[PDB]
Amino acid sequence: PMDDEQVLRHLDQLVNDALDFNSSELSKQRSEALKYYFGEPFGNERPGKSGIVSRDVQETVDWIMPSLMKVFTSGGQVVKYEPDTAEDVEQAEQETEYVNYLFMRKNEGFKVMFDWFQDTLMMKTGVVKVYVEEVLKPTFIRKDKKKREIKVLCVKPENFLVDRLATCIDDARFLCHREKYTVSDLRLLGVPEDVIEEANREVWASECYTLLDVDGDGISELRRILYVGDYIISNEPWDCRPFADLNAYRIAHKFHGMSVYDKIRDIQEIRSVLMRNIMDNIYRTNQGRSVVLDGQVNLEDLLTNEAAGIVRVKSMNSITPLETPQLSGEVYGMLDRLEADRGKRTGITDRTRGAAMSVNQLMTAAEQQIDLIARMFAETGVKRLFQLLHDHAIKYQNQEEVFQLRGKWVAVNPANWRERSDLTVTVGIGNMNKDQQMLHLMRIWEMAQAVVGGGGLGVLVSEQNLYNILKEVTENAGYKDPDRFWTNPNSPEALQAKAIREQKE
Amino acid sequence: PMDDEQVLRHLDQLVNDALDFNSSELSKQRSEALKYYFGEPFGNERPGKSGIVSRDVQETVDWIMPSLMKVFTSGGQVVKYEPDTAEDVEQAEQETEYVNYLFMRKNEGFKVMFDWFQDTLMMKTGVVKVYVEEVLKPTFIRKDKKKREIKVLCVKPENFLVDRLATCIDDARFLCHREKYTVSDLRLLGVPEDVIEEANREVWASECYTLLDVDGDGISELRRILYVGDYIISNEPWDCRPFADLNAYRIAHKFHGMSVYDKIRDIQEIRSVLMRNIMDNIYRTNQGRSVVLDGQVNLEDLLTNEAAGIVRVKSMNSITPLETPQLSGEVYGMLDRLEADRGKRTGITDRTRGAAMSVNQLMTAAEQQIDLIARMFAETGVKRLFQLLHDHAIKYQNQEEVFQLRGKWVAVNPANWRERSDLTVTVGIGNMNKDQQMLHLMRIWEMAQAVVGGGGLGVLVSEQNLYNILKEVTENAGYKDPDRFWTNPNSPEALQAKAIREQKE
Amino acid sequence: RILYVGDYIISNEPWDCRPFADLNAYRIAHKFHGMSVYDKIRDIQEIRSV
Repeated sequence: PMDDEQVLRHLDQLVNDALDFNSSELSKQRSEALKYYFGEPFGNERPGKSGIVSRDVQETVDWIMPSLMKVFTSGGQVVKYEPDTAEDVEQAEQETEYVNYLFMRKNEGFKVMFDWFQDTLMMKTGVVKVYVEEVLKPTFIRKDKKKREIKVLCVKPENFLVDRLATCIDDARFLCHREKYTVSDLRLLGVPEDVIEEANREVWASECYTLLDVDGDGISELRRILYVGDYIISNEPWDCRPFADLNAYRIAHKFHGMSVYDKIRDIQEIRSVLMRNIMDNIYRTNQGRSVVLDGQVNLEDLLTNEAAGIVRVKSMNSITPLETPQLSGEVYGMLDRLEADRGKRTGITDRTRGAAMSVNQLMTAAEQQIDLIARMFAETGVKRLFQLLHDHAIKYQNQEEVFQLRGKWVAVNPANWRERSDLTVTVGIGNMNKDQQMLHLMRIWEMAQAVVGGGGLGVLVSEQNLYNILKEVTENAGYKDPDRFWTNPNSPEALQAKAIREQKE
Repeated sequence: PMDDEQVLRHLDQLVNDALDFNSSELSKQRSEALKYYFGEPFGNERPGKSGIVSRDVQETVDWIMPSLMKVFTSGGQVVKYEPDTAEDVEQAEQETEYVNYLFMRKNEGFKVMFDWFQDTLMMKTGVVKVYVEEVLKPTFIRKDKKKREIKVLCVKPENFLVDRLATCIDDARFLCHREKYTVSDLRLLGVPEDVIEEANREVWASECYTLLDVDGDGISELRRILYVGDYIISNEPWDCRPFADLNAYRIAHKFHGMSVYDKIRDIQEIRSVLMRNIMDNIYRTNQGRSVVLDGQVNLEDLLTNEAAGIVRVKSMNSITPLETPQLSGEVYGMLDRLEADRGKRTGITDRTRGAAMSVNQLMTAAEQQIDLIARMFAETGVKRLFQLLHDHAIKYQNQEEVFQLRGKWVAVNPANWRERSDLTVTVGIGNMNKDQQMLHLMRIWEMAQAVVGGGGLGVLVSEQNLYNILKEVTENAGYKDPDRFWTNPNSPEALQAKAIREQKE
Repeated sequence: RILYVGDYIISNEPWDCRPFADLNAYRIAHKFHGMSVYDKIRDIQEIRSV
């Protein structure tokens, strides 16, 4: 109660605790992933011998990421709002296109999402922050003053001090995000002084989202605090925490989640160890295990590496040269076995893609788990879409949409639609375009001609509903509105293309 | 009888008994499950040697989850109510869609069921709790006051102290569920004080469903007790225990159930130990068992691993080096055999899926027992569906449905029908859409053309029942009502599309 | 923009937009200078040669 300063050192204690725990555990884990991912020696490679590390999770990322790009960077149909049937054309797809068109190609595009993937699959934690900014350059026609925008940036979750007792975004009582915010930002804020840490003061700042009882009252909302260096803070009640804290696998009841590397490492290190061991044994056989004595062969055969090739014992030629056993080629079948295991861990198709033409593309490449991970990423980003929708429905701007047409009012007073639907893009019904479109076209075309033989075109499903029937084809073909208009609903075109042109001629 | 404090001590004793027994046995079993799933070393791996642990249960879970998604996360046809033949359209499908649309798209999706799967198949027990809450933010148009919601949460059954002598939901005389419910919830209740256990008091609370004699009368119903810390409790005559307690295998007469881990223990352990033994023998062969003596070879050949390669005996080189036997590659064939068994343990098709096109999709993929487990999951969720329908038929809200059309009265006065039918989803009649729809279309198209040749349309099944005939196709296509409306029942549509348009022309 | 040649007459001028690209060839982790296509085929080349 009446907390204005105890919040400062309480937040400092929370920041220090998150520093300690998060740093130790998560930094050690993500740093292990970093060292064995890049393929540099792990430190157990002695000098004078080839410490070659065979990178195997690098191609694993090279495999997983493009499928993520296909499923996610594919049109604006990924997430829908699907509110009550009345208000759909009004704001549902309208606010959907607003938030996508503002997030895609207006909020850092998909690059932040790519780095988000990496953060949740490389260094075990994918989390970003969404915030606001102003606009400048007025007519001093060109009136650009105080326009508000809302955009997202990766937080570098190494600078995302937070308790491990959340397991979800709306569970952390203390969210500390660390940034530089140099003397330029100190001046823009207005603090004339600095901290211990020349414009290159490399000053360090932190932002804390946390709730307490600072008013001697009930449960308070989220509080945003700009605890920088125990200096002038920006304390403010907050409305929604802009973070997402991915874990990439929907692991059990814990905040920080394991990475994709954490399950392919076994394959990677086993591969590298076996290949290095086999070449080392090959080299051991190649050099020649010739036993040299003491007193005789004072040159140790010149280490069996020079261009002389003379043993030069002295007088005794007993010699007991042990023969180094060779290594069979069947251990190189373990290379293929490890490739298959690395597959069957994430990309179960050992090949690039392991009558009925394998409907749904071999049922999504044999119920591929990457589709599940895409499902979980999309459902997590549902919260991001809501967060952006809130930060814009509080106030963003009056800007016009590019939603296939002209006409869109201000999106600072939409209906949030209280939920985002993103089922039809993943392990759900998820009939991918290459499959949904083909199944639709084939079966619908064949029922269509069957009924036209049997029933007809106008009495049954007609050119206005055949409009939508062909439409599914059009939208799946990538061109949604303009290339295949075909609307013909009820118009001067429809009065001359469905009723007059047919009932009289 | 007339028990007010002896109930508290009796419940404390039952809490302690459940703690001891359930904690010890089931917690140890689920901890073993967690340890062997996570693939960390079992503890028998000595330092200096590769303790490789093969996570074999993980890809099995990855195999079973998508099938769970096909069976469950596919349409709302999973459970019907099966009332009298009259009150079907009235509430049966109506209340079915009400509970679904409240549970899907309004109750956290399937994530809680995902965790329920995991708990019952990996952590050895899947149980969840259904409860109620209120709604806020009125006009201060926007009138949101006292609206009641009912929703379910996973309990982490480690916090579900309960006797092992139930074997069913309606058999536990003592259901103790543990939670945190920190000081915020204490103040929300109104308790000014706390227990032994700073707003972070990390307090812990328990909830008890138990029946006893507290009124000096006949057999009383259940009672709910908010036994927290021997502090202010919340007792109430309770009516329905909102729990599910899945076991994932329908084990014999005992409460707690086995995990899938409990049956893949042998497969995973054998695979890991065999590959570890093979690789260890490989390393032993590589290093070389060279017999050295005392006094000579004081450098122990530099452990036969350095880059010098000079044995440096002294003067004697008798040497009796035994040769380590190699390991044949046929054990890698038994690795394929183990993969085949790991199939044949749960997913009896060792492959991804092991003339008449293999009718019913090779008879549900070689009569896969995963479909049986899905059946028993569905019958388990039958009770949960009834619990929800009760908690809403007592009081939920007046809100309408999204059941293909606008219009639904208050679901606080439905008819529960006392029964939830879910037969057609599994091994049962269960003609899956993938085969039901295809057999339907083939047989119907051929019989229908035969009838047209011989009998005709109006004589036999007509356009109004040809409507339903095409319907099975349409509902199998994912668009049930709207895309193929075709109802044409008796209307201006029937008057100009089935009655007058054909007889007079 | 500063034409610091040899600590001599510089062509100092405010600039509007920096004309550079600084690729890294692989979109490597959070660092300016990135690893090349060399760093992943050098191992294969070295093993082949040896």
